[PDB]
Amino acid sequence: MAKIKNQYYNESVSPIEYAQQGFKGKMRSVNWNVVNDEKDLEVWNRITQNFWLPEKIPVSNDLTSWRTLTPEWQELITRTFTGLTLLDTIQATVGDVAQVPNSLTDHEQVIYTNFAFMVAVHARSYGSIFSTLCSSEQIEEAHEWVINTETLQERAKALIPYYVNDDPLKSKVAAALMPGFLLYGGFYLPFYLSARGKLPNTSDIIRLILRDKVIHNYYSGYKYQKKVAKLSPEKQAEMKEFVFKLLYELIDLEKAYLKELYEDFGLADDAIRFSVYNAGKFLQNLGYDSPFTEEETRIEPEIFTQL
Amino acid sequence: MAKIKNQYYNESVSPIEYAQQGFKGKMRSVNWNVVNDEKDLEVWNRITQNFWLPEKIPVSNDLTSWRTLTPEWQELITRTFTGLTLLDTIQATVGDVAQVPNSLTDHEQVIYTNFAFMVAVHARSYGSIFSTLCSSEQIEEAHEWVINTETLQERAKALIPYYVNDDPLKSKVAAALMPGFLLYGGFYLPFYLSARGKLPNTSDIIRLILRDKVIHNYYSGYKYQKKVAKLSPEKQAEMKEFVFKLLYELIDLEKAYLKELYEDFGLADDAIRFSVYNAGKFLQNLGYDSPFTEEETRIEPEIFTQL
Repeated sequence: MAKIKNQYYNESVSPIEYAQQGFKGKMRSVNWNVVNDEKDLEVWNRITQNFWLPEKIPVSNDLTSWRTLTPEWQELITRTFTGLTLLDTIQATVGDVAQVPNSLTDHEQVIYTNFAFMVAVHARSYGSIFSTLCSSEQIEEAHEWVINTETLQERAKALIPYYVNDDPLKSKVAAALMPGFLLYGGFYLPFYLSARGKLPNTSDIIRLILRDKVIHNYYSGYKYQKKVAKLSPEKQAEMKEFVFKLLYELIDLEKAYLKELYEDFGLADDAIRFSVYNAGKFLQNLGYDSPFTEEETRIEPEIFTQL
Repeated sequence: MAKIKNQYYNESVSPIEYAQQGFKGKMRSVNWNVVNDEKDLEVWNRITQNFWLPEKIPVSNDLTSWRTLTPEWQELITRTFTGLTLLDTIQATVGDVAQVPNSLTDHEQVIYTNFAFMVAVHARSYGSIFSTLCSSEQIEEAHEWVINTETLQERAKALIPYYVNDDPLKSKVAAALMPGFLLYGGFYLPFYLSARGKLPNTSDIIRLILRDKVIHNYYSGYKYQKKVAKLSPEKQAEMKEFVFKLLYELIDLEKAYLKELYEDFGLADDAIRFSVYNAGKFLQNLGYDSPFTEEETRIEPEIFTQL
């Protein structure tokens, strides 16, 4: 009989929904005075207060440390970081922006535009490190190595087709696998170096990148769970099967890449365990149980501390 | 005979191009150490150093000023700003993100993710103003008015179909029309109030929004001109015809809306001239000549100063 508060919201659509429906409906503005899910406001406040730029970190203080490393190890660092910059590039320009039309709330739509911009800043910060420490030849040979190393490329090629959003839940899982899983095999190396007193200022940038990417992974898992809980029991079963199948395939690709990257340095076995440990955390973030054994996820305490 | 510097760039594609080509090619990371167009670096540096959040502005200092306004004028401000928040919402979630795959350079792809995030901040800042000054009833009735006012909706509905990117140059023009043209009929009102000593702290937020949106318009015009200059003379003619046809149609829609919004307050005639003045600047930003007369673009010096 009586009008409810904010009835206009039920008689309108967001602009992206207007487009998805084929251009029908009355469009509403975002309402930041009525937040439908308090978690959206909490995350908005945290990610915007955490804004940073790499020019504030004195990476040049690392030059003495960098010059004590052999050319082989300088090459390893440049290659590893350039491979991470590729993942950043995919997230910023494809994966995170593809989540905007997958949103449950108006406020979530713009939180993912923050995510995409901040992982662009992460890619910029790797550039800033190279500008300070590397020679032009080191930089160019790392970019050549990235495009020509098939084990590296295959990890990226496995995930990009899901961002076409044929299925919004599969897209969201494929997006979260970047900051929630593929990050960690590369971050093993700065954690290893930091524990041995090398490149302390570079490590500060690594920790700022980590602070952002952890929230990106958490928020995607939160929205995944809220949507999956509304599906039928058999659709929930199909989604759980897809997640495990995709993750197992990606672990195989990641193991092959980390072996190629690290084997000559003796770091491959430890980095793979570090990666699989974080695959277990990734599943828990989606509301699933981890199947991995204690032995295959063992981490050195000094790496756990750096984390 | 000899390899050129950065040959890898010519043998690879960005991730969005890999997707556009149907999943073929070797993917390259962004290279922030080799910037192909120096203008991209300049704009990246400016927009990131200009980061701001509305919580830093003491809008509560405007309460005394706000309480001297009649309820009719408080309603006008709330309606006008909520209509601007709708435009912000379209830019953040549809228009600016649609420019990422239209880019000429890798660096441009992530500059547009910054644009989308910052116009989300603009929408947030209008919310922040309402939280401080408005009653809950004022806020709700403005959202109801936005969805139910056809002259307001028609301006948005005219532009959204171009963001599907059937034509990247038409998409880019439709994107730039938001910060480059539709902004100004709404910004007439805070400029009018500020010139009369009302709401000085709100005006500071307006000027921060303006500082961002001006760069958004400029950068889109720069990339429009660089691409159009590579087309055949007859394709350049077709594009110029489209721009003028679309702008003239949008001016008609904007005039109808500003008359409905402002006529009872006596502000409509001045606001329309202010709008058409900026339509002339919009054409110049795309490399075209303005056809508008001095009489139809006349601005009060006090408004020109506020600008």
